[PDB]
Amino acid sequence: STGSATTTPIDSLDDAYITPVQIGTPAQTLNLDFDTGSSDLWVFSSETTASEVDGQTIYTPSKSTTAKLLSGATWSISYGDGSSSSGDVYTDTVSVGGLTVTGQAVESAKKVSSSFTEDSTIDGLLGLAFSTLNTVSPTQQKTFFDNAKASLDSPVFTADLGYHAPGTYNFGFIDTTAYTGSITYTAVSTKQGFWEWTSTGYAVGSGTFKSTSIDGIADTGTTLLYLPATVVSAYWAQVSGAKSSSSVGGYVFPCSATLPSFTFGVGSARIVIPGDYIDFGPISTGSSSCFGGIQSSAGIGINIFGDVALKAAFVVFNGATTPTLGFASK
Ligand SMILES: CN(C)CCNC(=O)c1cc2n(n1)CCN(c1ccnc(N)n1)C2
Repeated sequence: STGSATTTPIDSLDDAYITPVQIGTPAQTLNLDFDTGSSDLWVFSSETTASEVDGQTIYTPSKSTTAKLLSGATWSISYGDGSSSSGDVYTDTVSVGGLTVTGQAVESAKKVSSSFTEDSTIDGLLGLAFSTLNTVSPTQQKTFFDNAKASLDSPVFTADLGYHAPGTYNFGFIDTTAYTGSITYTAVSTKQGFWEWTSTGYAVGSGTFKSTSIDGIADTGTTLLYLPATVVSAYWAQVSGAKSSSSVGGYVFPCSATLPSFTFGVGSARIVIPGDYIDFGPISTGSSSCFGGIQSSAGIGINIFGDVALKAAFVVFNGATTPTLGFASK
């Protein structure tokens, strides 16, 4: 089997991407944030504290004839950005782009933090990291991909995120028309539960490529590109007037600037992030200071190849017995 679904930016800045997902019988379609950095499929629901719902579409398990409460199971998750959610667990039928899994754990939120409440466009998350990170207790549950994998034509999914435009998540096949050149594959460590890999270096604009190992994670659920302070300083030094602002929480730059590209290495291959992809717009409405899309990972403890990087590539998440990642230009 295969599946194919369009993923759409939630706003004009590509702050996140949503993909429609069918849950239950009859189907309830929710728009979920597909997140290769986490491993829980959780949704706003009829159980979510009413004051914490503000425009989201909710899953109502009592209206699904295939929903079953998973006895005694609870979940609770905190994301690196300070947000959190928790609740109980059903199993139900879940379909993405025509690919169906029966018995998928659907984590129903009883509580969500304010950043989720304030995101009316995101109805929940669909985790695509390794199932060792799943938070369901006392019995850990499998991700949608892990449940689907045996049925897929090939044990893979691909992320093709758009810049200011829709893109695609495919399951079970590699669309050879969706990229240029070849796909370069690179080793993955699953020891922290992430799609963790080592970039071979970087360049800023037309500058020399710096060969240096950068360990990080391929994370569709993180918007920005978080890299070591040395690398980030080298990038922003090429933007007149850019500075790191402690009050704003990162590098900012004059909105009148034209940003240089940023290149990262995948083996001997190179992925070029156009400068425009690094502009996240005014820090506050009407400001002429703009927020940068490349930020330091120093506070984080891990480098993160988020949407800013991944949207410049066609990315293969190969879930074979020994997982690997593939990157192509597009
Ligand atoms: C019981 N087992 C051993 C652990 C259960 N899971 C975790 O400890 C865990 C930590 C994170 N996540 N799960 C998922 C969201 N996170 C992140 C971090 C970075 N990027 C993203 N997208 N999510 C951080």
